[PDB]
Amino acid sequence: DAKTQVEQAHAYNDALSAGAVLEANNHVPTGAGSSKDSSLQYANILKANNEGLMARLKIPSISLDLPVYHGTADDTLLKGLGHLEGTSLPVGGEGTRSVITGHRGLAEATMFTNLDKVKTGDSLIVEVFGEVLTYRVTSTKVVEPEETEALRVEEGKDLLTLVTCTPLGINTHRILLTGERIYPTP
Ligand SMILES: [Cl-]
Ligand SMILES: [Cl-]
Repeated sequence: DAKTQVEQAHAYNDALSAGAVLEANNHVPTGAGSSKDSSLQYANILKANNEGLMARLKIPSISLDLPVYHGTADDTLLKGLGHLEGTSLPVGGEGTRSVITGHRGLAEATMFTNLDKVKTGDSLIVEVFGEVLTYRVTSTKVVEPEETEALRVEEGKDLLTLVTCTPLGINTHRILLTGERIYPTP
Protein backbone atom coordinates (compact mmCIF):
# COMPACT_ATOMS: atom_id res chain seq x y z
CA ASP A 1 0.00 0.00 0.00
CA ALA A 2 3.10 2.31 -0.17
CA LYS A 3 3.37 1.73 -3.93
CA THR A 4 -0.38 2.46 -4.22
CA GLN A 5 -0.45 5.45 -1.86
CA VAL A 6 2.28 7.05 -3.96
CA GLU A 7 0.35 6.29 -7.20
CA GLN A 8 -2.76 7.83 -5.59
CA ALA A 9 -0.69 10.91 -4.68
CA HIS A 10 0.45 11.27 -8.31
CA ALA A 11 -3.20 10.95 -9.48
CA TYR A 12 -4.24 13.61 -6.92
CA ASN A 13 -1.41 15.86 -8.16
CA ASP A 14 -2.51 15.23 -11.77
CA ALA A 15 -6.09 16.35 -11.00
CA LEU A 16 -4.90 19.38 -8.99
CA SER A 17 -4.07 22.87 -10.20
CA ALA A 18 -1.69 23.73 -7.34
CA GLY A 19 -1.53 27.24 -5.99
CA ALA A 20 -0.97 29.32 -2.88
CA VAL A 21 -0.86 32.92 -1.69
CA LEU A 22 1.01 34.54 1.15
CA GLU A 23 -1.58 37.13 2.19
CA ALA A 24 -0.72 40.50 3.68
CA ASN A 25 -0.78 40.38 7.44
CA ASN A 26 -1.77 36.65 7.49
CA HIS A 27 0.16 34.42 9.97
CA VAL A 28 -0.05 31.34 7.67
CA PRO A 29 0.12 30.80 3.88
CA THR A 30 -3.24 30.42 2.08
CA GLY A 31 -3.96 27.42 -0.14
CA ALA A 32 -5.40 28.43 -3.52
CA GLY A 33 -5.68 25.36 -5.74
CA SER A 34 -8.51 23.46 -7.44
CA SER A 35 -9.05 19.83 -8.47
CA LYS A 36 -10.65 18.24 -11.55
CA ASP A 37 -11.41 15.23 -9.31
CA SER A 38 -12.78 15.75 -5.80
CA SER A 39 -13.22 12.02 -5.28
CA LEU A 40 -9.44 11.96 -4.60
CA GLN A 41 -9.67 12.73 -0.87
CA TYR A 42 -6.69 14.64 0.52
CA ALA A 43 -6.93 13.28 4.09
CA ASN A 44 -6.83 9.70 2.84
CA ILE A 45 -3.87 10.06 0.44
CA LEU A 46 -0.31 9.60 1.77
CA LYS A 47 -1.90 8.72 5.09
CA ALA A 48 0.95 7.14 7.08
CA ASN A 49 -1.02 6.96 10.34
CA ASN A 50 -4.20 8.05 12.09
CA GLU A 51 -2.66 11.38 13.09
CA GLY A 52 -2.39 12.50 9.48
CA LEU A 53 1.40 12.00 9.06
CA MET A 54 2.37 12.27 5.37
CA ALA A 55 6.19 12.48 5.10
CA ARG A 56 9.40 13.77 6.63
CA LEU A 57 11.42 16.77 5.56
CA LYS A 58 15.19 17.01 6.12
CA ILE A 59 17.38 20.04 5.63
CA PRO A 60 20.90 18.97 6.57
CA SER A 61 22.39 22.51 6.27
CA ILE A 62 20.35 23.51 9.38
CA SER A 63 20.14 20.02 10.99
CA LEU A 64 16.39 19.90 10.39
CA ASP A 65 14.42 16.67 10.31
CA LEU A 66 10.74 16.93 11.04
CA PRO A 67 7.43 15.21 10.34
CA VAL A 68 5.09 16.67 7.73
CA TYR A 69 1.32 16.42 8.39
CA HIS A 70 -1.82 16.92 6.36
CA GLY A 71 -3.07 20.52 6.50
CA THR A 72 -2.03 23.60 8.44
CA ALA A 73 -4.43 23.63 11.42
CA ASP A 74 -3.10 25.31 14.55
CA ASP A 75 -2.63 22.08 16.54
CA THR A 76 -0.96 20.34 13.59
CA LEU A 77 1.64 23.09 13.35
CA LEU A 78 2.59 22.52 17.02
CA LYS A 79 3.20 18.80 16.24
CA GLY A 80 5.27 19.38 13.10
CA LEU A 81 5.28 20.90 9.66
CA GLY A 82 2.04 21.32 7.75
CA HIS A 83 1.45 20.54 4.08
CA LEU A 84 -0.66 23.33 2.61
CA GLU A 85 -3.83 21.87 1.15
CA GLY A 86 -4.30 23.32 -2.33
CA THR A 87 -0.65 22.62 -3.29
CA SER A 88 0.90 19.46 -4.74
CA LEU A 89 1.52 16.49 -2.48
CA PRO A 90 5.31 16.17 -1.98
CA VAL A 91 5.87 13.23 -4.36
CA GLY A 92 7.29 15.35 -7.22
CA GLY A 93 6.20 15.42 -10.87
CA GLU A 94 6.62 18.01 -13.65
CA GLY A 95 4.35 21.05 -13.18
CA THR A 96 4.06 20.58 -9.39
CA ARG A 97 4.56 22.93 -6.47
CA SER A 98 4.34 21.50 -2.95
CA VAL A 99 4.10 24.00 -0.07
CA ILE A 100 5.12 23.14 3.46
CA THR A 101 4.98 25.56 6.40
CA GLY A 102 6.20 25.58 10.00
CA HIS A 103 6.60 28.03 12.86
CA ARG A 104 9.46 30.41 13.59
CA GLY A 105 10.05 32.05 16.98
CA LEU A 106 8.65 29.40 19.37
CA ALA A 107 10.37 28.45 22.62
CA GLU A 108 8.79 24.97 22.69
CA ALA A 109 10.28 23.82 19.34
CA THR A 110 12.69 25.04 16.64
CA MET A 111 10.47 24.09 13.69
CA PHE A 112 11.46 26.53 10.86
CA THR A 113 13.27 29.12 13.10
CA ASN A 114 16.52 28.50 11.20
CA LEU A 115 14.93 28.54 7.73
CA ASP A 116 16.55 31.96 7.20
CA LYS A 117 19.98 30.14 7.45
CA VAL A 118 19.22 28.07 4.36
CA LYS A 119 20.94 29.27 1.21
CA THR A 120 20.75 28.58 -2.47
CA GLY A 121 22.42 25.30 -3.36
CA ASP A 122 21.36 23.58 -0.09
CA SER A 123 19.43 20.27 -0.26
CA LEU A 124 15.81 19.82 0.83
CA ILE A 125 15.03 16.11 1.25
CA VAL A 126 11.53 14.56 1.37
CA GLU A 127 11.14 11.04 2.70
CA VAL A 128 7.71 9.83 1.66
CA PHE A 129 6.31 6.29 1.72
CA GLY A 130 9.79 4.80 1.25
CA GLU A 131 10.84 7.23 -1.53
CA VAL A 132 13.50 9.92 -1.22
CA LEU A 133 13.22 13.12 -3.23
CA THR A 134 15.97 15.74 -3.31
CA TYR A 135 15.45 19.41 -4.11
CA ARG A 136 18.14 22.06 -4.53
CA VAL A 137 17.32 25.55 -3.17
CA THR A 138 17.15 28.01 -6.05
CA SER A 139 15.60 31.02 -4.33
CA THR A 140 15.15 32.56 -0.90
CA LYS A 141 13.10 35.62 0.05
CA VAL A 142 11.82 37.68 2.99
CA VAL A 143 8.12 38.49 2.51
CA GLU A 144 7.20 41.41 4.75
CA PRO A 145 3.73 41.59 6.48
CA GLU A 146 2.41 44.23 4.01
CA GLU A 147 3.25 42.08 0.94
CA THR A 148 1.15 39.57 -0.94
CA GLU A 149 2.98 36.81 -2.91
CA ALA A 150 1.27 34.40 -5.33
CA LEU A 151 2.86 30.91 -5.48
CA ARG A 152 2.05 29.29 -8.81
CA VAL A 153 3.22 26.23 -10.78
CA GLU A 154 6.16 27.17 -13.04
CA GLU A 155 6.23 25.45 -16.48
CA GLY A 156 7.11 21.76 -16.13
CA LYS A 157 9.27 22.26 -13.05
CA ASP A 158 9.12 20.08 -9.98
CA LEU A 159 9.21 22.53 -7.05
CA LEU A 160 9.21 22.39 -3.30
CA THR A 161 8.43 25.61 -1.44
CA LEU A 162 8.98 26.16 2.29
CA VAL A 163 7.54 29.10 4.17
CA THR A 164 7.51 30.15 7.79
CA CYS A 165 4.35 30.83 9.75
CA THR A 166 3.67 32.18 13.23
CA PRO A 167 0.94 31.93 15.90
CA LEU A 168 -2.22 33.97 15.23
CA GLY A 169 -1.74 37.77 15.68
CA ILE A 170 2.03 37.61 15.34
CA ASN A 171 2.63 39.79 12.30
CA THR A 172 6.28 39.50 11.22
CA HIS A 173 8.34 38.85 8.06
CA ARG A 174 8.06 35.47 6.42
CA ILE A 175 10.91 33.43 5.10
CA LEU A 176 10.08 31.86 1.75
CA LEU A 177 12.34 29.56 -0.23
CA THR A 178 11.98 27.25 -3.20
CA GLY A 179 14.00 24.24 -4.35
CA GLU A 180 13.91 22.34 -7.60
CA ARG A 181 14.08 18.59 -8.06
CA ILE A 182 17.58 17.14 -8.60
CA TYR A 183 18.80 13.56 -8.95
CA PRO A 184 21.88 12.67 -6.80
CA THR A 185 23.55 9.38 -7.82
CA PRO A 186 21.72 6.53 -5.90
CL1 LIG B 1 6.06 14.04 -14.48
CL1 LIG C 1 6.59 28.48 22.39
